[PDB]
Amino acid sequence: SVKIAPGAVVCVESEIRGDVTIGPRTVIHPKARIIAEAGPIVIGEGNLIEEQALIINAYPDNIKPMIIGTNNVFEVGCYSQAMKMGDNNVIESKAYVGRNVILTSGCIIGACCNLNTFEVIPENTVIYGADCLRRVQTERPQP
Amino acid sequence: VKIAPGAVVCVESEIRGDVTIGPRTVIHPKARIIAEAGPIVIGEGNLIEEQALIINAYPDNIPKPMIIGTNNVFEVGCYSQAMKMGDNNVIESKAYVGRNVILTSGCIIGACCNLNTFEVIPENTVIYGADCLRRVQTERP
Repeated sequence: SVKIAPGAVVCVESEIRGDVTIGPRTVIHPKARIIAEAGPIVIGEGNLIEEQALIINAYPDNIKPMIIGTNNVFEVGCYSQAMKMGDNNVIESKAYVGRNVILTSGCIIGACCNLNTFEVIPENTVIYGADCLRRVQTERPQP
Repeated sequence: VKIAPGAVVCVESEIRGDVTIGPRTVIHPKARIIAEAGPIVIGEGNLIEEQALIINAYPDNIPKPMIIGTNNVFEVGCYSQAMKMGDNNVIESKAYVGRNVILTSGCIIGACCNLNTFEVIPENTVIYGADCLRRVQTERP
């Protein structure tokens, strides 16, 4: 069953299936898909999931919960299987974040980037290029 | 203050003056939207987070409207005077964006940055760096 915090804004035209928990201040646009397939999904306070974004707790390519922190922006048509994500991240339009990727905090995944890697992204990283071959440090604080 | 059907304006928010709010836009508690020197027009699907400040102010010099597009994000505590913004821009927590800064689409202003220049930021630009002087384009317009 789907559990939304009072004061979260989830549009009727979004697709939300499985054991999903939505923190307060979170907003989910129409046509966003959130699917707790292989395990629960937990979304924290103050995230934005935009149109056609796809978030899925999927079975891997081999034989539990997906945890998302606070203040992350999932831009239109992006696709995430990352099982853990911290705070203050932005995933840009049509970027893909793979199941073996762990996002920390303050990161930016560039538009159209296909990040299907096995790694923990250091804090404050920007990864961009369709290829995902470029990385810089934001050097910004967090608060 | 004109609010479109399907927009969500939280009760503890502050909206003053000639402000138009498009459908699906969400305005959180303690956000401030002030149309002081001119109107503010805000499009669809924007998100204005707690304690964000958006103001159409008189310039620091001696009524033109502020125009904001679709799916832009004003994170907690940020402060914007930009008079024109397109689509899919993210202004990160506690950043400042100036009156003569024009954002196109797909931009990200790094947390706590102070961006008070005279220019049109190219699409898909990330403002970052220790002094917020570094820029990169994640993708071409």
